[PDB]
Amino acid sequence: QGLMQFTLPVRLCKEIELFHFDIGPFENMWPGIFVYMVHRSCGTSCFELEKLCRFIMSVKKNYRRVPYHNWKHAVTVAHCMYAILQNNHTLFTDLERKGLLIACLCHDLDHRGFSNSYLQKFDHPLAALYSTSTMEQHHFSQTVSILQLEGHNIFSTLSSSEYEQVLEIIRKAIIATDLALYFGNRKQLEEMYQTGSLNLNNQSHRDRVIGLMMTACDLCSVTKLWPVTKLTANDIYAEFWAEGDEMKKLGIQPIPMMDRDKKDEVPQGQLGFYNAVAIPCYTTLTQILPPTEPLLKACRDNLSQWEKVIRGEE
Ligand SMILES: Cc1nc(Nc2ncc(-c3cccnc3)c3ccc(CO)nc23)cs1
Ligand SMILES: [Cl-]
Ligand SMILES: [Cl-]
Ligand SMILES: [Cl-]
Ligand SMILES: [K+]
Ligand SMILES: [Mg+2]
Ligand SMILES: [Zn+2]
Repeated sequence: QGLMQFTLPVRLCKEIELFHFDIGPFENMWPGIFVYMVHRSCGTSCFELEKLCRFIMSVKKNYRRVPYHNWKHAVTVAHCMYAILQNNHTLFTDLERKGLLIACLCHDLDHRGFSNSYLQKFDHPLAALYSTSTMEQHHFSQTVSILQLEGHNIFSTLSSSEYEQVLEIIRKAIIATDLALYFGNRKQLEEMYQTGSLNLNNQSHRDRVIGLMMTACDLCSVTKLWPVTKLTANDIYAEFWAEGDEMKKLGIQPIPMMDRDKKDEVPQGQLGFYNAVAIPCYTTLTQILPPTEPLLKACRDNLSQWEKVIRGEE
């Protein structure tokens, strides 16, 4: 009865396999795109189509109308994870394929457009509930809520212990998108790869590798073609500046990336970000998963485009 196979137009069918695919401006195509990626990376029998569709639409409803941390970010992040899985298909378990696409879709659920810092300084109730990874623990709690709605248990064919494992994959993957945790996790993986101690059969080493994959997916907008990366940078900065305004309303001077008066210093901020965060991220990931090379290559090309802006040629 699974004779209803999802298909895409010719251009999308070919380009969705490229790391630098952009999912386009047609919101009503994104659910079909996510199902197609699930059917091909996981299998057409991983999920009941009616529960997956109900789940997908409840998740979309619980993302907010914000410039960057929105439904389009959720699907873009999931597509990057699709491209890593299809190009390293021998390395992951059945449960990891199931959990990771869902983790990426759900990873910024109910994002208001504010950092963990603003929530601490504002004394938001979520900061009292979750002392560290504040928004990330909230995103995970929102995932569990949606899964627990009538007709939304997309994992209903799994045993109790398998359900419990995949929810633990999703919880750790979502927490790993807290960039404050990425610095420590990348350092550990760097030393582990360089001393030849890294071991993909060690569950605590899998946890770290999947963490880094989540960081790489979450930043994958710096790995698109220049026009996409430049336009998407306006979207995140719109959020940065709005948080900066809110820091000023609390009588607190915002850090520089969040001050809308420091607009002319965006090219230098981007330079700072690519060298301190992005390049190291895709470098370490290319070492562990060599087929993820095109992410690093496109990150280097965009770093070069920011250097051309700072010299006044772009
Ligand atoms: C010290 C500084 N840090 C930043 N932070 C960032 N700048 C830019 C991007 C970005 C987005 C889309 C397209 N191209 C670039 C970005 C994406 C994700 C995150 C994770 O929080 N941070 C980002 C700017 S100055
Ligand atoms: Cl809203
Ligand atoms: Cl709110
Ligand atoms: Cl159910
Ligand atoms: K983010
Ligand atoms: Mg986040
Ligand atoms: Zn994100």
